[PDB]
Amino acid sequence: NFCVQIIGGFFTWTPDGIPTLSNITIRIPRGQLTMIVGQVGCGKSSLLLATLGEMQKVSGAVFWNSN
Ligand SMILES: Nc1ncnc2c1ncn2[C@@H]1O[C@H](COP(=O)(O)OP(=O)(O)OP(=O)(O)O)[C@@H](O)[C@H]1O
Repeated sequence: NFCVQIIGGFFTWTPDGIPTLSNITIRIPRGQLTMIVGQVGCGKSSLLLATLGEMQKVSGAVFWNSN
């Protein structure tokens, strides 16, 4: 199974409302070198923090797993 398994990905920073991100569905398996590119401020650092759990997720089905 993919280690980074995200279905909803409704990331947010404000504890009440204000979703910082939504509709994020990524399934990245282990040993998959995936470089991320994008525009300035287009949910890069926020996505990285949400991957480690540093960002509040409102509606997201995440099942973290390893080998
Ligand atoms: N912990 C946080 N709490 C609130 N807002 C945040 C937090 N972390 C990032 N943000 C903001 O949310 C947005 C997400 O942008 P993104 O994650 O792409 O930033 P970035 O990768 O640091 O951008 P840049 O290209 O400017 O370096 C930005 O406006 C950023 O300032």
